[PDB]
Amino acid sequence: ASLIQRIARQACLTFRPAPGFPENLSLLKSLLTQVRAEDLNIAPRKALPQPLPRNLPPVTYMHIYETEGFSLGVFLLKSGTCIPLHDHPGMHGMLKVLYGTVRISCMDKLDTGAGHRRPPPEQQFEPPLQPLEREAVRPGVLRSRAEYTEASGPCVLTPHRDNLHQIDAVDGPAAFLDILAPPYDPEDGRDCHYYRVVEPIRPACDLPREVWLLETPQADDFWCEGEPYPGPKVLP
Ligand SMILES: [Cl-]
Ligand SMILES: [Fe+2]
Ligand SMILES: [Mg+2]
Repeated sequence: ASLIQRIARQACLTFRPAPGFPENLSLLKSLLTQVRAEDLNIAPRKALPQPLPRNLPPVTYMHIYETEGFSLGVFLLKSGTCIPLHDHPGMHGMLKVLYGTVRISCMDKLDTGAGHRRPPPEQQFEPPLQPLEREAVRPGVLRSRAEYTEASGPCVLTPHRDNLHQIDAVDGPAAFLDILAPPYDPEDGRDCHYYRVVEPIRPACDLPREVWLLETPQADDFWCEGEPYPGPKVLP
């Protein structure tokens, strides 16, 4: 069986904390470490002649397989693009770079269910906050920023750690195979929401670093469309 098919089988077994989950997650990570662009029939892509249409998607998605337990697919970023900061509520995540370089910034929202965690009213922000914006801004933590190439191992996130991240293409196009479990499902309250860091105007700090996060629609210059998957087909 192809590698992508064995990834799907192991993912199905891994995602259905149950007994044996940590060992299964380890086996899945080992399989993803092995994945190469050619295993998916994808050739690495270089920058397009940048007289590019404004209707051209900055990012595209190849669907491979999705169940109630997990989703498996490939995101392909054009030059100079990014998948902006977003969350994966109650989800595990695991991705492997296929070509190019991406910068992955990892953050977490602090739990604010108990209330009263708005910024100090006297604190001011770069592009000042609208009243509705300030009412919604909540604290978070910037945990890491790192560059990943096809030689790097998988980048992994859990429901409770590194659950927010941004993925920027560095010095050219890039692509990664992504596994999410459970998949996004608005019907179950698992929305793919976007966030923007707001910078306070009060005259640096090492990571981990306190940040202020605001839920927002994705940036105007970002959207993702599907394109055909050319690799080995995955079956049940
Ligand atoms: Cl490009
Ligand atoms: Fe993500
Ligand atoms: Mg190679």
